[PDB]
Amino acid sequence: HHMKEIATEYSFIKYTELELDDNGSIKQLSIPNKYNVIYAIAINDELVYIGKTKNLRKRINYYRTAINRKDKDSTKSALIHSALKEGSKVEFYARQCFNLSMTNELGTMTIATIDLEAPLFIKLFNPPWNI
Amino acid sequence: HHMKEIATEYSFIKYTELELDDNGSIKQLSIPNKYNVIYAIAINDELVYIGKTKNLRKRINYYRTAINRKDKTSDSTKSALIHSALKEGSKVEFYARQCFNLSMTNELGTMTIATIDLEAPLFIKLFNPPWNI
Amino acid sequence: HHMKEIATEYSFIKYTELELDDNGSIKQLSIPNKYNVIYAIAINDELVYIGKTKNLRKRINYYRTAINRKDKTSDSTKSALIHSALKEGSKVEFYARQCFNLSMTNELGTMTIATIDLEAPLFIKLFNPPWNIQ
Amino acid sequence: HHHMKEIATEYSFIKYTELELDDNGSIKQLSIPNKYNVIYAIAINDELVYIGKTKNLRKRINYYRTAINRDSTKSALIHSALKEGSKVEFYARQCFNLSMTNELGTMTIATIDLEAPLFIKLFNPPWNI
Repeated sequence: HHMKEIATEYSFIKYTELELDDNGSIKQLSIPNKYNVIYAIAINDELVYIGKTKNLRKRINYYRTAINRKDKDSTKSALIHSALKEGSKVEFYARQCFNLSMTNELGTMTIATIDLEAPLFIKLFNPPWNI
Repeated sequence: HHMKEIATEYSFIKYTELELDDNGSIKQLSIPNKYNVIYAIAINDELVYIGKTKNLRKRINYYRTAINRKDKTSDSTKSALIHSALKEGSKVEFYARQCFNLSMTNELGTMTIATIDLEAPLFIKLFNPPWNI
Repeated sequence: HHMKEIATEYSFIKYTELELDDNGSIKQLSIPNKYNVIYAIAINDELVYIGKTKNLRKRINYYRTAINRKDKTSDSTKSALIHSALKEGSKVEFYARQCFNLSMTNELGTMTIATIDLEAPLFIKLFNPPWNIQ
Repeated sequence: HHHMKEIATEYSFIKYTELELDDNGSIKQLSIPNKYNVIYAIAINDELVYIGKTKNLRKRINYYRTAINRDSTKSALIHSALKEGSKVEFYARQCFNLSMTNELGTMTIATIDLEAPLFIKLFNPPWNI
């Protein structure tokens, strides 16, 4: 699946493209954060993964460092690093989701719509990295 | 407009019966309060009015005291009809249906709705209660 | 956990009562139907069970039938508990709390939730009714 | 004057289409898939000029394309901008419908109805009088 066509149709915005610095480590982000999104990982404009997260910058930090964390499954982190070393384009796209809550005499029940959309998107696109 | 049937199928629960004290005013209640409810007023087991309120105890106290018209600009017509009913020996009951709150949060913040705002107009069109407009 | 207080706090409305006849049969139930609810079983006014159902008249009659037929293939612990309550001469009541549905639609289609699915777990954690196997 | 690109990323407005004139000076027809239940933004030379809401985007844009030919102020403003050689784009933020069904039947809330007023207040676009 070509990313740019999925982006237009399902309202994903390009959030960032990862780049290696002078010494081969992934440059950290210095752009505004996004919360409660479905994210798509694209390699060379091909959709490879559909994810969900409450904090996009935090998630991307995780992908940035996962394979280097001795204290800690970091396969996706490994693949992102490998792809960057070969010179492939790695991008994160984000689709904005929401929180819905109802408060009755039982208290508050909340639903993060990312929880609903992730499975539908994964079934819809069958991304390679989604197993 | 039979209250008993309506109560069952729409989960209205009888909240209180009103009555006059020796001075011709409505007795105070000693009942746990209820909040964010659709309320129904029934007279001799017949539905006469559908309302909504955030605070049922407060609303009922409003009907209790509105007759005295401390606030000349407040609507005292329903209070007047309630006192007339009691004066004529009729039974006056309040029923309450419990509603809730719905919220949604986006990048900006939180929009919240009390469902009484959604249900009230629908109940009024559905029942066409005598005291509603 | 007393059913009187629970019923008012959570708007449980009494739906029906079960009763044995002279030869020990659960009399028939003349009751309108009630769909999509949390139901409560009360024994001597005390909450013993929180259930959920798409169709309450059907669920109750299931209980009645299993007991009258002495059917033990049912996954029948509850039916067996109800019958011994009845036999011990206790009062057996069902209450219902009306629930509803929530739907959301976007380009992915329509997502929907029956609130009974949300409430049952919370009532069980709240009251720990005896008959609810956790 | 808010720059469309800033708004786009911050509030997830995606570029929907750029209007073009045909040789007869008429606005070309839309060729892209439709979108429903959106907040739309009108941008002229990358500047936000208007925030609106619609259940059917192609329908609304078609209205702007044909309105002056039949209050059609915005339509007229869009035509003059295009004739002046200015870039005119529509951006869209995807919204949704929520429904509740109980004993009363079905009550529905369209989020475009919630979000439109907030964006208009937030950005205070020139065309939003």
